[PDB]
Amino acid sequence: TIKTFTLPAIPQIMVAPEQRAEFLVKHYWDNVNFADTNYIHHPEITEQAWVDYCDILNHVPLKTAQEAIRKTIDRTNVDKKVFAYITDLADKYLYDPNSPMRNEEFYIPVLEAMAASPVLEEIEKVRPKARLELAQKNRIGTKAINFTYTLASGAQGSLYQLNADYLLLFINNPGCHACTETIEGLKQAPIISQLIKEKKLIVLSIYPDEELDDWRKHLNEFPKEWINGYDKKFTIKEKQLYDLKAIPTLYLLNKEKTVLLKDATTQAIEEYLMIHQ
Repeated sequence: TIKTFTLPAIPQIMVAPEQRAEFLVKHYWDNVNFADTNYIHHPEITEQAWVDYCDILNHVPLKTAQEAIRKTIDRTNVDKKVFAYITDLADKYLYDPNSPMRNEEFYIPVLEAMAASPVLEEIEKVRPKARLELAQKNRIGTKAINFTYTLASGAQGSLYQLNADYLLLFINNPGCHACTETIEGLKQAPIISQLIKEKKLIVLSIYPDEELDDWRKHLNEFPKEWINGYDKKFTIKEKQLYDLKAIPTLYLLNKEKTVLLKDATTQAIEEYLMIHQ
């Protein structure tokens, strides 16, 4: 009964779903030899094993998942080519904006393991250390980075000068079809319209790029009920105040501007507001 990849056997005495989910995460890679040739001769099997691992990490407390992810990457230090392959899979599924499995809280322990890796050369640590620094900015549970926005009239304001129980930050681009889809998704969510009316929610749309003319002609697409601004000196982009690898991107902030949801879907924001209000 010899196979390429084998899962550890969960004992029958472990009845509690919590314990079962925890056992599966902790022992997931126990029957794998990270010094082996399973990255060349069998990448279809190995990548599917990685995909299934990212899925089971959602069923345990975040700290348990982060500890397990770190231990798994540390184990791959036995072979530089395996470390490179597994950390590349972590980027592809947990970092890439096009991945539906993207999760910055699972990618941060991967970046921490890379910055502490004895198999990486100093030049190879430049990109994970830079991604780790940027992932700290507007991290969930931390205060959002303040910035100045400019309105169509030329009037200026700052993020922290806005007063509401909730702030929905929408980083956008003009002409962008995915941006139009997001505007429609926000307009079609009844809780958004209700909390804007109750003055409980402010929607701040921010254009961070330099095509200011294209923004002025597509400004009619944004509802008048939102605060629609641009970055006059392109400070967000120049100083990397916000991670702009995915545009559009949505943030939900609380009263004190603490990040509640980072790079969230319209459905995630809508459900969050429906539950909390």
